[PDB]
Amino acid sequence: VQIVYKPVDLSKVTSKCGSLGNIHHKPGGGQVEVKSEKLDFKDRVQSKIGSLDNITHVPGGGNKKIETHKLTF
Amino acid sequence: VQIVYKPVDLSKVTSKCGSLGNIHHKPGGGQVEVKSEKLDFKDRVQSKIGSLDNITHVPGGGNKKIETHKLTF
Amino acid sequence: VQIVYKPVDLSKVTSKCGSLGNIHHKPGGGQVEVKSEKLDFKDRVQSKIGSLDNITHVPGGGNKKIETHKLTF
Amino acid sequence: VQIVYKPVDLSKVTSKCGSLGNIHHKPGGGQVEVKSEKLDFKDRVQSKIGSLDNITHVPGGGNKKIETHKLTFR
Amino acid sequence: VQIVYKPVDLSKVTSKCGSLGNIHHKPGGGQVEVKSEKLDFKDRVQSKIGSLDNITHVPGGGNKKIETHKLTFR
Amino acid sequence: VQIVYKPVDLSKVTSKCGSLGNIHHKPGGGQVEVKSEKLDFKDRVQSKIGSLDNITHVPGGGNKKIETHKLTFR
Amino acid sequence: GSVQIVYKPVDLSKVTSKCGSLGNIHHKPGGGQVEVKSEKLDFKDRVQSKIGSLDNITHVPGGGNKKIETHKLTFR
Amino acid sequence: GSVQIVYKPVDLSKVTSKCGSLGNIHHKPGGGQVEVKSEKLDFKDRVQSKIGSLDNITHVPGGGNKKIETHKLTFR
Amino acid sequence: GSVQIVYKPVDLSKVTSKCGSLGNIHHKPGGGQVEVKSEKLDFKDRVQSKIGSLDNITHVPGGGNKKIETHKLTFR
Repeated sequence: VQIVYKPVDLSKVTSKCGSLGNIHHKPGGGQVEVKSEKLDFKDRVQSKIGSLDNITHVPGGGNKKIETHKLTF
Repeated sequence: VQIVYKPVDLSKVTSKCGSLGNIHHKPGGGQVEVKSEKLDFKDRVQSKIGSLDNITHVPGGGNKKIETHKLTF
Repeated sequence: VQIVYKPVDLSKVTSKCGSLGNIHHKPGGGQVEVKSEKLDFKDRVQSKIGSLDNITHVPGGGNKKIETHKLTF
Repeated sequence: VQIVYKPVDLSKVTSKCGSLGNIHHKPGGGQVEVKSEKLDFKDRVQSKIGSLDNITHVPGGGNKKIETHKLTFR
Repeated sequence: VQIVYKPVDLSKVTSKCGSLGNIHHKPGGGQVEVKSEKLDFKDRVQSKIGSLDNITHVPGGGNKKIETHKLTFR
Repeated sequence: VQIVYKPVDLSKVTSKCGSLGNIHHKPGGGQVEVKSEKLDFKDRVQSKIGSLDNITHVPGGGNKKIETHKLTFR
Repeated sequence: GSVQIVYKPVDLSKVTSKCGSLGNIHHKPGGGQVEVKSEKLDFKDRVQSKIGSLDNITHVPGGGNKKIETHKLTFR
Repeated sequence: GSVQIVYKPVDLSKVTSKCGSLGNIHHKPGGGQVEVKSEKLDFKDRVQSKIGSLDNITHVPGGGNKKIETHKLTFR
Repeated sequence: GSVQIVYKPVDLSKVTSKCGSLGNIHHKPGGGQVEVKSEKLDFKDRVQSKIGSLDNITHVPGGGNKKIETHKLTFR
């Protein structure tokens, strides 16, 4: 009687996520012109004038690997 | 009696989520103009004037693989 | 009677997430102009004028690896 | 037996190439006004405003004279 | 037997290449005004404003004379 | 037997290349004004304003004279 | 041939006013209000301009008579 | 040939005013208000400009009479 | 040939004002207000300008009479 138990694992488990490997080449500009006599912002206002913005959230992207190996004679 | 438990795993489990490998070449430009006497924003207002915005959310993109190798003789 | 138990594991578990390997080549510029006589921002106001922004949040991206190995005669 | 080998060359072989003998009198005596505002150029720009330009390239104009005066007696 | 080998070359072989003998009299006597504002350029800019420019290239203009006078007797 | 070998070469092989004998009289006597404001350049700029420029390149203009006068007797 | 010009205008004219009185004159306009907007002005050659002006004038000459004479002779 | 010009205008003219009185004159305009807005002004050749001017004038000459004479001879 | 010009304008003209009295003149304009607004100016050749001027003038000459004479002779 003999038992040979040799599972081989060469796997990869991966998460590539968010903003990866992108090229942003000479973005933006021209002219942006806001003109008034009053600007009035007064509850939960968000304003973007001529800005460039890059924003990334990754709440996810997590990995799990679980293995249970058992040998009972 | 000979038992040769030899499973082999070369698999790959991958996740690719969000903005990956993109090219943004000379984005934007021209002339943007907002001319007034009064600008009035007063409740949960979101305003974008001539701005460039890149925004990525990845709440998902998660990866999980589970395995069991029990041998009972 | 003999038992050979030699599981081989060369696997890898990875999380590449957030802002990785991106190229931002000469962003911004042009002319941004914001002219008034009165500017009035007064409750939870967020204002971006001609600014460049890169912002990354990674609440996720975590890994878990578990192996429970058991041999019983 | 008498031989008088006496050729004569009085020729002129001449080359005249490019901008030769021109008279330019008061060129560009005018008035030039450019009044541009609020422009975006997204690619290569070449501009000439009120400029005077004279270019001469002469890759040619080459000159060659070849001659042989061989005399063989007997 | 008498031989008189008496050839003559009085030639002129000449090259006149490029900008030769020109008169430029008061060029660019004018008025040039450029009044640009609020511009964006994203790639290469070449500009000449009111400039006067004279360029001569002569990669050519080369000159050759070759000649052979061999006399073989008997 | 009498042999007279008296060739005569008074020729001239000449090269006149580039900017020669030109007259420039009061060039650029004008008025140039540039009143730029608020410019953005994101790449290479070359600019000439009211400048006078004279350039002469002569990679050529070369001259060669080759000759042989061999007399062979018997 | 011979050219002869005699230019000999003669003038004995009189411009005349008699007045017994000027008075009790009341220039009392209400308050004028003027508002003007234009972004850019660009004036090339011989432009003469009034923009947004407000004028009150009270002109009360005792005479105010005008005599205007123009005499031109042009020869070539 | 011979060119002869006699330019001999003659003038005995009189501009005359009698007035018995000027007075009791009341220039009382209400308060004027002017507003003008622009960005860029550019003036080149022979430009004459008035922008946003406010004028109150009270002109009361005892005479105020005008005689204007222009005499021109041009020859070529 | 001979060119002869006799330029001989003659003038005996008289400008005359009699006024019995000047008086009791009241220039009482209300408060003027002016606001001109701009960002850039350019001026080059023969430009003349007034911007945002406020003027009150009271002119009360006993005469105020004007006699104006222009004489031009031009030869080529």
